[PDB]
Amino acid sequence: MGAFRFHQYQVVGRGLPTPTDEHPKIYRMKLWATNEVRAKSKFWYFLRKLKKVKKSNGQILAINEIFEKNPTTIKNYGIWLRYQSRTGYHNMYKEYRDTTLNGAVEQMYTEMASRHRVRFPCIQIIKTATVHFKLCKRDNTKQFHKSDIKFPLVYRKVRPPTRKLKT
RNA sequence: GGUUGCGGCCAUAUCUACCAGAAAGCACCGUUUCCCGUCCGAUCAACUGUGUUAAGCUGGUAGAGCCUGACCGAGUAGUGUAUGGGUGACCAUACGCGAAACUCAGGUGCUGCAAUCU
Repeated sequence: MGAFRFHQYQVVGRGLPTPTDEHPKIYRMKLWATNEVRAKSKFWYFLRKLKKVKKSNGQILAINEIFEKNPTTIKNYGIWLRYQSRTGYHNMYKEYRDTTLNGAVEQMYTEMASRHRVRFPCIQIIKTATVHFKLCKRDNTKQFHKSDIKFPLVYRKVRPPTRKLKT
């Protein structure tokens, strides 16, 4: 797409470390990011969150990025999310209608921001999980979109400029 | 298998069942007249052996104590560094760091010199 929204960067690496029969074992976090600036950062924050490491103990092997595999079209992304507001972070599973992973980020940001309290310092999320169109449960925007694929309903929905013409 | 002189590391050796340095490489007991302790040979200061392995040193064997690690607790509490949010107080954020228990493990010692042995 044009001027990102957060392509997920599949960052991989190691650790890589010391003269001991240990070594840390092989990891992944695929993190949504804008390129390498973000790439680094997330990895250190993941390494803080779950793992423990260090900066130095986490070694990055490689990077491979993100465009559109499947259709622009029409997941309605199930997102596992955390929002920081008037104390620390509270858990969320938000399943919202989207075009795509580029979009998902913006639509969630706008939702943390507006609705939930969000401001600067945050981060992000935990996972995004695709779903089948009929399955989608919570609920307002999407319920209409699910119905549209159905169709008929696309003949519905067809509404927005509608009051304007004359014909 | 090493007992023991002299040590060092000095909580991996504090404490409480019971097997072993030992027919001429101990401790004990016996002379405790005496140099010697006195208030009593007990303390001690001395001279020695019926023999006895019971204690003693130390070696054999078990738990609370404890160091050291692994395991979660899993980078958590806390923290210098740069800064966003909150009404306040207060919080977070990236940059570097990172204690408490838990359970499991190792060890009821180590190491060196000599009196150097059946």
